Amino acid sequence: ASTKEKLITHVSKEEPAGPTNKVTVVGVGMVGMAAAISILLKDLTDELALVDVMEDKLKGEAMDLQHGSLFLKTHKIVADKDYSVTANSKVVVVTAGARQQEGESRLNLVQRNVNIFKFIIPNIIKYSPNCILLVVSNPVDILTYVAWKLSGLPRNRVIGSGTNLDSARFRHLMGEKLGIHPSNCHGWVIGEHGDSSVPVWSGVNVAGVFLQGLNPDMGTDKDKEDWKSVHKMVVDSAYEVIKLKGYTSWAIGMSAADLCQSILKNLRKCHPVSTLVKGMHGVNEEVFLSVPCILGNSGLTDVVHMTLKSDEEKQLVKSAETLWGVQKDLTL
Amino acid sequence: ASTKEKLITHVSKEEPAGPTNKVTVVGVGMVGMAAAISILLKDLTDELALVDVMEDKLKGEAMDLQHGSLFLKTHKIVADKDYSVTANSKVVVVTAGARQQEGESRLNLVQRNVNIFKFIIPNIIKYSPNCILLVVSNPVDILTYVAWKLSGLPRNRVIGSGTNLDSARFRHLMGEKLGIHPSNCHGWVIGEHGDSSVPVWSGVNVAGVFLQGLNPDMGTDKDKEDWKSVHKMVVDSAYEVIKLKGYTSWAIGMSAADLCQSILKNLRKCHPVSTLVKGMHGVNEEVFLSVPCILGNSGLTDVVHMTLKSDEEKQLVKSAETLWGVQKDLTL
Amino acid sequence: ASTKEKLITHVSKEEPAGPTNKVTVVGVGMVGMAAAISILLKDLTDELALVDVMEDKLKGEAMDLQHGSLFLKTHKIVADKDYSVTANSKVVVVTAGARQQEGESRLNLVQRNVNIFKFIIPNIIKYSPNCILLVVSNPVDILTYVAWKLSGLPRNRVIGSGTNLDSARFRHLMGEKLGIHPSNCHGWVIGEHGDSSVPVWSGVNVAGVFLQGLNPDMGTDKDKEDWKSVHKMVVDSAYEVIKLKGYTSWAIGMSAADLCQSILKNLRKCHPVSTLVKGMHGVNEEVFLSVPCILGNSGLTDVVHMTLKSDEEKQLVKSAETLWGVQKDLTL
Amino acid sequence: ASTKEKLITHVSKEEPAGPTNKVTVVGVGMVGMAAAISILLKDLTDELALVDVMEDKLKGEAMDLQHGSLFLKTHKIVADKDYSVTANSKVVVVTAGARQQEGESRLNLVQRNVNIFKFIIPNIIKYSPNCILLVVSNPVDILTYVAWKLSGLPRNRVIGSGTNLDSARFRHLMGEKLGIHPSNCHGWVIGEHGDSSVPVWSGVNVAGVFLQGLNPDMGTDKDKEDWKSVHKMVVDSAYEVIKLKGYTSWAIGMSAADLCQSILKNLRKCHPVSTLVKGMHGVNEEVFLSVPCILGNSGLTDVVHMTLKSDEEKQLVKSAETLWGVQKDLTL
Ligand SMILES: OC[C@H]1O[C@H](O[C@H]2O[C@H](CO)[C@@H](O)[C@H](O)[C@H]2O)[C@H](O)[C@@H](O)[C@@H]1O
Ligand SMILES: OC[C@H]1O[C@H](O[C@H]2O[C@H](CO)[C@@H](O)[C@H](O)[C@H]2O)[C@H](O)[C@@H](O)[C@@H]1O
Ligand SMILES: OC[C@H]1O[C@H](O[C@H]2O[C@H](CO)[C@@H](O)[C@H](O)[C@H]2O)[C@H](O)[C@@H](O)[C@@H]1O
Ligand SMILES: OC[C@H]1O[C@H](O[C@H]2O[C@H](CO)[C@@H](O)[C@H](O)[C@H]2O)[C@H](O)[C@@H](O)[C@@H]1O
Ligand SMILES: OC[C@H]1O[C@H](O[C@H]2O[C@H](CO)[C@@H](O)[C@H](O)[C@H]2O)[C@H](O)[C@@H](O)[C@@H]1O
Ligand SMILES: OC[C@H]1O[C@H](O[C@H]2O[C@H](CO)[C@@H](O)[C@H](O)[C@H]2O)[C@H](O)[C@@H](O)[C@@H]1O
Ligand SMILES: OC[C@H]1O[C@H](O[C@H]2O[C@H](CO)[C@@H](O)[C@H](O)[C@H]2O)[C@H](O)[C@@H](O)[C@@H]1O
Ligand SMILES: OC[C@H]1O[C@H](O[C@H]2O[C@H](CO)[C@@H](O)[C@H](O)[C@H]2O)[C@H](O)[C@@H](O)[C@@H]1O
Repeated sequence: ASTKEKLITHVSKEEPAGPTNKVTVVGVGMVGMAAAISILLKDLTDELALVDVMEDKLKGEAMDLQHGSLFLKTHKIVADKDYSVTANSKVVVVTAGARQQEGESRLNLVQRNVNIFKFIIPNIIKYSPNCILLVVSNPVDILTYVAWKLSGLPRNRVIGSGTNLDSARFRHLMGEKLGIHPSNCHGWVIGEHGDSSVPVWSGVNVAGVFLQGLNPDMGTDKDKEDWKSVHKMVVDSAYEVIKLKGYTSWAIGMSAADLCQSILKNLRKCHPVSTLVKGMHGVNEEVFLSVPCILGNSGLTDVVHMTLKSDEEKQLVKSAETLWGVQKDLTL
Repeated sequence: ASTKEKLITHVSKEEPAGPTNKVTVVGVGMVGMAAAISILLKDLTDELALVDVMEDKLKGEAMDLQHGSLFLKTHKIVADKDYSVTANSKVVVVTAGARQQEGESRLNLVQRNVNIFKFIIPNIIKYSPNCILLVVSNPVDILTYVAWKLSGLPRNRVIGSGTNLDSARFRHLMGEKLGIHPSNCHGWVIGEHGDSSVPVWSGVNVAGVFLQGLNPDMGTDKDKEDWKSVHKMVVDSAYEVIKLKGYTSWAIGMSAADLCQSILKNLRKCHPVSTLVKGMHGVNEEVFLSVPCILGNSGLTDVVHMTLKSDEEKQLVKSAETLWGVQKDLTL
Repeated sequence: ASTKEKLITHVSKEEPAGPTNKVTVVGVGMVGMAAAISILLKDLTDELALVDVMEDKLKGEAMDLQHGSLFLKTHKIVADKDYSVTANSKVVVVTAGARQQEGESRLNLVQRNVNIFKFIIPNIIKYSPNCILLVVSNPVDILTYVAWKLSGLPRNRVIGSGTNLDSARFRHLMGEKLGIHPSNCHGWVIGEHGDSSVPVWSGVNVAGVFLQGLNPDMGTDKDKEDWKSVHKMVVDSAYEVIKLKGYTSWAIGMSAADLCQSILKNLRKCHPVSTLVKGMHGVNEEVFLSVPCILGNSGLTDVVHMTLKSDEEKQLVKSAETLWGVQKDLTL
Repeated sequence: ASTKEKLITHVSKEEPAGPTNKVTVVGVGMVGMAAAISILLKDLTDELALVDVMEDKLKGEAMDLQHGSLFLKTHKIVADKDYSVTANSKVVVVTAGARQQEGESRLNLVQRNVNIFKFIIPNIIKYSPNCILLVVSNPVDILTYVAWKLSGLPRNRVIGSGTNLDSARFRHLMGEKLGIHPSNCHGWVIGEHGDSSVPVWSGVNVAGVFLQGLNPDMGTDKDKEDWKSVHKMVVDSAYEVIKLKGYTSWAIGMSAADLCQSILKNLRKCHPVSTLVKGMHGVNEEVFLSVPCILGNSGLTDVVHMTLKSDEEKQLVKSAETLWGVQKDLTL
């Protein structure tokens, strides 16, 4: 009899229950790992699954993480090239994508990514049919649409990180300017993720007091404080970070973990995420854009309809036309 | 027309998924509420259900907790006299019991408790057939056995709090004695909860260093440092708190929340809990006593076999015999 | 010779550093203990001190909490009738007060409380001259003013719980109404704590969307959705819980712990707390009312100036006048 | 008047208090960042300071981290090439070091590191004289000694990560073998960090039951289970991870954060860390080796004296001679 057989005795004759809040992260590059590390440290999952085509790198990250088990409240951390390791996941974060190339059209980049998703997505759904897909891959808005198409899942179970982090970045800068914690500064950045995103000036407030009211010119050329530059810094953040260190990851990881917390714990919290906006704000095309949504364990179950100005609804309609412009040329 | 309707639009077609880690607490006395506040403050559940026999108190406690929602990460808190409110619980903490009466025999008291359980246990199982029962009511060892028989549940899903807190109290006292945090002081109190519990001196250590190795007289009459007084302080703990403030609640509440976390998060952690021990250390009847067990989302799946001194086993057998003697005279 | 001596050797030459975030709770009634259990379960302090006038109860509560040390991350929990036990506290939560008496005038009740504070306040300051006083006792607005005068402390270090919980209750009710988490529902209840508090309808929003924008009649007689009943439910909350369970405690405890966290962790977060408002919204006397303030380790360092409707300010002035009327008749 | 001057009013006339639990991380390479990220996610500090000679990389990491402020409870995150930014730190984690070279003697590598520390250490002590230095740089044992010499701080305030992580790795593997959480598997790896470390077989236990007792041959050639290979995997872990992904970081980061938690919160917890062992286990040279110690806010205030076998004390004496062999040739 081994030490284990002499020390521990199995007394259950019932089949093991299986994970309750399993999370899978596709792509263990810096973004994937930042999300994984954030999810582990915040004790959100009872089982973390990792997958990536680069086998050695995947095995090393998983191994590195498993060695810290003593400091975590996660039952197990699994990794493998075969997607069967992701079975029964509640949430699957997709960070994988195509490595851009030399002067390659945007339609070709997107199509390259689509081809990558044609493998990934169907393999994810085979082992976790009741999951919720959280797409982080860029371009996020269109790629979320692709994931939604290829998966066959209802809209509530396919979400894009959208402008979740850009709104957090806005609140942070707003916080540094006012001298108060970002969680007390309210502001929303919606629309298309990137340079075309929309800062909704009418909602910027502290304790329910809107700053636009105190400065009606806020966000325009007539602004004596140039708030427009704050949103400009939000869109140029990733670029600035990359110019300084080559990649961007920590902020995105905390944002993804934040989204997973609301999903896993069924919080029903409002987050600006990418979802189907067809029929909203004059948008009639089948595109995904960021708007405030309610997240829980059933996914994106509710969408907030914002009171937007003609100029704002217009920017959204324009972004939607650009996305659809690429989407209608794709082969799914 | 509604303000809600104009602001929020439900976009899901799927029926809501339901709770993933629901917890029910039976009895809203001091012990039950302490457990409830401990489970909520530690973000262990997405839905807490409370049930008791008094409508107003039950409703008052729920309302008080609900008013604190802003500070919690629990989707909802519900309470009712009807057990249907506890549907789909993963863990059900049972604290309900009969108030003691002077001049009463031990048998009457235990039967009174059984009478209560005959109404309660089947109600729980009807709505949560796949739950894990955590019995905290006293006498915990006999009452856990009763819940096991009445529930019809397999042994791995019926657990008694047993000596979990008494071991924690022992580690706390040991800690105060050596000047270090209780999590670094290791010691186990097993067997029958209370006066007849057994402190396993051979396991008492810090960083793996046997304290009995440094003082072989430890725990005996020859013991010059009188460690026996530490174990006597443990068993007398409830009594002392009771005659100072009137009852005990906080330590038990923290203790139950600790057990729930191991179970809800499938930690497979070792806890000294009450479980069936027939066939161990000489016990030959179906009785529940405390021994180190491994707990997860499948319940109590493994038991650790400690190597005990024939003397230590003798106390366990005497206890078993005392417990069996009472069980045969009960009316289920 | 000692077992301790052979096992552990003290190797420091320096005297121990003392606590860095010590918290004291004055009064161990239901409210005080709820605050104590909330502060400990959320790992906010390295040393918790309890003080009250009854030796046995005080000692019983401390012992109960100490028995749960294994499950906590607080170095020590101490309790005594002598205020020297509260030395070097960063935050002192004051909940002590006079039990009400039927047929009693408002003035007698408040004076009775002042009589209590004249003994308590100087004792606290003698041992913790650099603490931040958090007054929770009712009537909080007048009693915070009294603590300020008696303490001799600068305004930034004397805070009243004010409408912090009532605003949380409002966000909770709003949340239940719209079907989303209270942290996503924004609304502020300011002014005099209780019946005369003011709900600032202009600030009520979700994701920055003015609900008053969608329903301008919100809060008035023309209001078809009767939002006024939500604010009336807030003010009637304590009363309802009181006649159901006998007292309130949990929500207040969570509320105080929330305020302590902002202060202990220097978050500079916005909270609706009671502070000196002379010179704001027309108030001309030294009275404390609730308004949004920024809290950190330096205390209440900044106050937010909400743009209120002349009608809203009128209620604040009426309150100020009612409060001043009572303060001039008090004997400090 | 700006929006800020009209919205927020400073009401404090007292000097700001300053950080209470500030932490500085020297070297923002992967190890530094893994530690920083672990410290932030576990809400341990109210101010995180980062420093590194590589200015761009430093600015990018800090920037990346600051953008996630909304998801953290840390007042501020600062970074700079000038050490004045680290003023008033409670704990300073040193990860910086010399980049090894082609067939360079060990004495020269160490001396190169010493030269790096001759700048760093005195700059750290200039701005934070009352801090606690936590050295992670390899070779950790000797480098901790160097830091201690150059700083002039008492031994309780200069600690080396030592075998903290290797013991965690041991407990993890032990856990995977037995099928239980690592926090329930006790085992200690002491001595010199690396291939010469010592696994203390007599302390390996589960619930106080030692495995050596159940298998007296445990750890020797006569072992029928080859436990010696478990310790072999612990020493070869870093290498295996690096062969798979080029670097090692996550496990080390969680371990450092774990150490900082005990220090910052004055937990008085037992950790196997590197400290002055002169006078212990036959060691008479002035060297640092890992042994179980008690950590709190005064630093390493206590050392546990383990009951070790002649063969074990010997390995320690040998390691100490090797370290001293290098140390006596250094120019500090
Ligand atoms: O497609 C699988 C890979 O996806 C990620 O990496 C890619 O995405 C990175 C960030 O967008 C690019 O820098 C990289 O060039 C792309 O190949 C993931 O990080 C990789 O580990 C996955 O193999
Ligand atoms: O390596 C740890 C566990 O691996 C298995 O589990 C993974 O792979 C399965 C398919 O082979 C999935 O179904 C499961 O969800 C994954 O976690 C193995 O079966 C377990 O026993 C191992 O502990
Ligand atoms: O009032 C809160 C919710 O109550 C229901 O849910 C509880 O009671 C049910 C039995 O009546 C249980 O099945 C359920 O699991 C409990 O949570 C009601 O059905 C929900 O709509 C209410 O929100
Ligand atoms: O039986 C239902 C009640 O059980 C508990 O309360 C009783 O048990 C306590 C512990 O022995 C006694 O002190 C108390 O006097 C008994 O009434 C539970 O605490 C109650 O809330 C339940 O209604
Ligand atoms: O019994 C616990 C500790 O009590 C002392 O500390 C408390 O009481 C002091 C006044 O008597 C305060 O100054 C101190 O801040 C309190 O924590 C005693 O001095 C400590 O040695 C005891 O461990
Ligand atoms: O005055 C010292 C006591 O203050 C609180 O208790 C009293 O105040 C409560 C709230 O008004 C009353 O309900 C109670 O009747 C008063 O005695 C505190 O809760 C007590 O523990 C303190 O001793
Ligand atoms: O000495 C300052 C630098 O220290 C660290 O980097 C060095 O240490 C790494 C791990 O041991 C080596 O891989 C690297 O080659 C050494 O130069 C830190 O990571 C750097 O950012 C600091 O500038
Ligand atoms: O950039 C944020 C803060 O920087 C200052 O603080 C840092 O630099 C000081 C020396 O210049 C240190 O004393 C201080 O501890 C560091 O945090 C600046 O003084 C603050 O106002 C800024 O908020």
